[PDB]
Amino acid sequence: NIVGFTIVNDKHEFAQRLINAFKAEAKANKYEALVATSQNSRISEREQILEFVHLKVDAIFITTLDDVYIGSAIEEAKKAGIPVFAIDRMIRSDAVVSSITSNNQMIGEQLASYIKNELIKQTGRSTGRIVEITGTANVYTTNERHRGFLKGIENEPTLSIVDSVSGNYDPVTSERVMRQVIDSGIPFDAVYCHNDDIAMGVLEALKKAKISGKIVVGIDGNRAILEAVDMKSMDATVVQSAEEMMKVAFSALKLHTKNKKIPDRFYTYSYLYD
Amino acid sequence: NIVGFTIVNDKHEFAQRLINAFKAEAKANKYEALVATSQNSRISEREQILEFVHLKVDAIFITTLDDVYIGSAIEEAKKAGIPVFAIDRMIRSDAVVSSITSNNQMIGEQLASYIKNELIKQTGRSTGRIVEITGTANVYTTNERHRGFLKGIENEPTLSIVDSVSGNYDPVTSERVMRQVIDSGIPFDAVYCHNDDIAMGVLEALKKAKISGKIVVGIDGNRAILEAVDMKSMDATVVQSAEEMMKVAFSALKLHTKNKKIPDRFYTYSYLYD
Repeated sequence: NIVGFTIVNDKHEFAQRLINAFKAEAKANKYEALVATSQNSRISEREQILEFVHLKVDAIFITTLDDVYIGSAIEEAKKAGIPVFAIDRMIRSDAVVSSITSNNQMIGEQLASYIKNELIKQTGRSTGRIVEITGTANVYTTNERHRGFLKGIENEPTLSIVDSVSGNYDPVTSERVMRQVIDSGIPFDAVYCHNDDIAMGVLEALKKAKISGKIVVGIDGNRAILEAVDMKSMDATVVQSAEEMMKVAFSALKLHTKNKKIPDRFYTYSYLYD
Repeated sequence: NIVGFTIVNDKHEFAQRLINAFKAEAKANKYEALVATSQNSRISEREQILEFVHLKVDAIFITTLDDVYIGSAIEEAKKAGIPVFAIDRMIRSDAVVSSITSNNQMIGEQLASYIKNELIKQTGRSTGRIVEITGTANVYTTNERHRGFLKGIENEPTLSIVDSVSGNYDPVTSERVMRQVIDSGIPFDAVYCHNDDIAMGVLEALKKAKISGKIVVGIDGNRAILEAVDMKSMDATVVQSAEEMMKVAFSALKLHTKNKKIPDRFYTYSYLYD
């Protein structure tokens, strides 16, 4: 009757979209939704998982801050026969039944091809100098988005990453670090942001430093970024589907209540908005 | 001041979209546009390429039926100093400047992930038997879409292609072939169609056979199929962008004239339409 969901925080707009999607789908599946936010505190996330176990919920959904830190807590859920599903950010552990996320490697690849085409279309040149502002390290979504992009440019001699630094999916951190890249004097033609919060910071850094004409891309599909692209302050953003993640997640849960084989992971579709 | 475009036929809706995109972009680039159709005739395709060369066109765009057959003709264009670009269907020839197409393997992987998810959401089962109806033999697009799909199910032991036959990207051929599959009595849960025209024939075959509940997907994003999926007569299709292929193609032409380095290939974006 009850499914618990703990997520890194209420800040990220995509996190809010995951929360709302969770509430809607739980209801649609006749489960009471219990939502908990860790507000960027691993201790709080660990305790929230342990509380869900103490409450003997039917299942635990998690969008983790650090999958390693909650390892023992998740194993505690497994011990109690409580299925745990990782949402948005994969968690590798036998205590996790399945991970439901976007195909982040594919996203990285699509953005690489996108930047390549936009460079030719917009600059009339083949050479491409890219700056990568990555997400929080040690988070699979970050590793996957980085790998996918590298994969998209590995066989492209005219394309390379000239600087890579972490923006930690945070607008303020991203602005400050993009600022450093700018002060670095390093010449670049494009900026690959690992998510829209990072993008908001990058645009601020570019706007304050009076730097335009750069191809800038993000991920998530958050309102402010969709409008940034609509106003052409930005080129494009890949829209993820919080709704689809929760629908697929609840379908996996159903399979589990039926004792059926469940894929280790599911990928939800995305759509490049330009 | 003319760019020539030769394409297999005028029947496919995607071909029409390619023709319309070519004319629009040719005009946007202040070029006169000549369009020729070979009606699935390799012989007329060759002569059409040779005719463009004779006319001293500034560039030739090709959507071939057999990239090997027109091998000598393309080299002729090169000898005459006429750059050739492959659109939609890749051509493997050092006589070709570049191939602009969708990332067909990615499309195949995208469809594999969709079917896996949809089978579970709709059937409540993880096991899925898939019938694959392919496009014209040994053509880059067909093999790429097949290979991509296989990659997408390689780690799913419960998912398998129970039958794979060709539909020649033709609605009638596809309906007949699908009807043959139905009469063979082979059990199946979904049908992977290499394009929307095949999907049309498949839907017709299932309709007349009074078979419902099968997950059917296509590729192209043609109006008829978009409408079919809206009405839930079909499940989904991956939309390609003929416009984007031409835009990139003309941009490539520009860099080529400035004697710049040009990638052997460009991939245009494609997304899943649900």
